[PDB]
Amino acid sequence: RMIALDGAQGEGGGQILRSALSLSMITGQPFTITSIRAGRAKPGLLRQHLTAVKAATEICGATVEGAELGSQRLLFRPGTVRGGDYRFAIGSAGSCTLVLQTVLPALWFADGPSRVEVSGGTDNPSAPPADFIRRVLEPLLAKIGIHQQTTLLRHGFYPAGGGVVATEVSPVASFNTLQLGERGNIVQMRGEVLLAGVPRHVAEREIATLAGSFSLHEQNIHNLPRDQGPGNTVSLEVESENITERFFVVGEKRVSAEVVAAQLVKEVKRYLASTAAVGEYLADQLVLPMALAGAGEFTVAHPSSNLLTNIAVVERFLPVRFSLIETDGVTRVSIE
Ligand SMILES: Nc1ncnc2c1ncn2[C@@H]1O[C@H](COP(=O)(O)O)[C@@H](O)[C@H]1O
Repeated sequence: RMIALDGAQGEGGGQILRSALSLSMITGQPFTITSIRAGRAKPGLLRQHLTAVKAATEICGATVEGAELGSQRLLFRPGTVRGGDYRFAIGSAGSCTLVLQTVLPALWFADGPSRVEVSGGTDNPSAPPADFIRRVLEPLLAKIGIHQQTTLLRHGFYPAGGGVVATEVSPVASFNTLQLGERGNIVQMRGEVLLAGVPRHVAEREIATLAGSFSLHEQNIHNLPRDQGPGNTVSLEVESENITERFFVVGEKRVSAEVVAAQLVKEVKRYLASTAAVGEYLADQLVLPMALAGAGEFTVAHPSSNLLTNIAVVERFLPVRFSLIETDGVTRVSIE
């Protein structure tokens, strides 16, 4: 009944926490995580973690133990998942899209449609960008039979807060089996820069660097209100026959525009150097919805630590088994 999870190996406050919350809500199985971030200088639950826990609590009327800052043990007993309108505030301490990742899978199982609006940080280097959710994950979720639509309403560039991201979701009626493999041909490359409170030549230089390495069929520069920054991100959308993927980098303080763009070029080339449609990050975000569908597969060039973490937690809550068969430097991930 009570699922016991160990945070000692990493992600106790992160991916394990987020996936455990939603799976717990979905299945009705309570869980306890112990040793949350025990080996970190500031150990246990951090502010952003409690926000995620409190959000899940509100959605399903949960009882919780140990939901305090610095706690290395968390116990969560879910109640019934209610649809409806939710507003969460994670502030600069966290990522809007990570709260969304935490709560949305549960809402696929609510009794009615929901809307979730989260205030806090956007454009975080360690979270799915709102546009990634919208343009990469959501078209695939739709294929799986999950219908949700995310819109960023306001930026609050990391490490600030003040951004706003909202998702509309409806309960799943029926799941489908999504099967992905080879990427197929390029249809177009789309380069993008966002700026807030940063000189416009910075975007021009970033686009120029991208163009240096790729033929860009589309190019976009968006200058946002200064108060939403300072901030700068560069993205590249790879639209292929079989999938659309997206890669982004967050501009750093003392890093030249050219270097920032160079980091993104390297990332995209690494993706293109393999045959797989699904990229490194998307892989970890497909595991949960495919496990819930009971079936599905994709290939990925490099199974990440996060992908494996997610697989393990999912298998703890659901009687599914992932196969990961690697040949020729590409791993086929299949929900048995
Ligand atoms: N550049 C990115 N694009 C899309 N998703 C990302 C990116 N970086 C991180 N994520 C996702 O955000 C979550 C947390 O990432 P991490 O903390 O790096 O494990 C995971 O679901 C990642 O796949």
